[PDB]
Amino acid sequence: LPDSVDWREKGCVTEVKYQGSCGACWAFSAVGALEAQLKLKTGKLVSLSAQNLVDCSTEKYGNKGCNGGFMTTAFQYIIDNKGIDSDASYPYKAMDQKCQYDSKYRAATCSKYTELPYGREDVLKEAVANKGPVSVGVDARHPSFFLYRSGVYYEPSCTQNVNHGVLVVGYGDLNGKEYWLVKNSWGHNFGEEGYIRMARNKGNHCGIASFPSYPEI
Ligand SMILES: *C(=N)c1nc(-c2ccc(OCCCN3CCN(C)CC3)c(C(F)(F)F)c2)cc2c1ncn2C
Repeated sequence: LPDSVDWREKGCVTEVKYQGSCGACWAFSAVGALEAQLKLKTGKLVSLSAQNLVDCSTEKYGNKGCNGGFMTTAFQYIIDNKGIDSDASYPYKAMDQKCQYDSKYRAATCSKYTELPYGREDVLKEAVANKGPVSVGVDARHPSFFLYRSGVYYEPSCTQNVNHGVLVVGYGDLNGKEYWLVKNSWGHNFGEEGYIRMARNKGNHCGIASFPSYPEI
């Protein structure tokens, strides 16, 4: 395995999104992972519709729109639905709405997803290096996460109980402090211009390897 990876250098990561007051983190995390696989498959980097998940990957998928949901069940929706719309055709509104999916605006498909074994940061590393960005849950229920500005994040009261969906788009180290490079959906002013570097190989810190998954086109 490489010591460091950044999928942004590979042209596989779209712009940071702003979820606002709608708890659609899980939606953005899911489309983020599929965006990278879309680029790898087709040559096109295209922001996919988070809103489509919020409106359509709903009760049947155990999801609750702006009050939270699961990346894995979002992927199954895209599989079952035979498509997800582009973000251009179905833009983000930060609210729960009626499903407005239309196949005429399909930007991606999904054929399968893979759920990584619980707490294994080495298995996560291998997936990030070799497959693509990986959707992850983390514990973001601490003020230090909201206050994060720069560097490698480490919260000693962090648990392995995850409650916020994000996207691991790389890993590396800062002067020997190992990190996961995380794309969040709290807009381009959060942390390092949309990103947070989270402690890696620190005993599954904030549950970052608790529930990892990735899709395939
Ligand atoms: C995002 N803005 C947001 N996210 C959540 C939320 C709650 C719980 C979550 O994970 C549940 C544990 C993992 N499960 C995966 C599927 N398995 C079958 C069962 C276990 C997540 C997740 F998936 F990690 F991202 C997110 C709640 C939110 C929320 N905004 C507002 N609320 C209440």
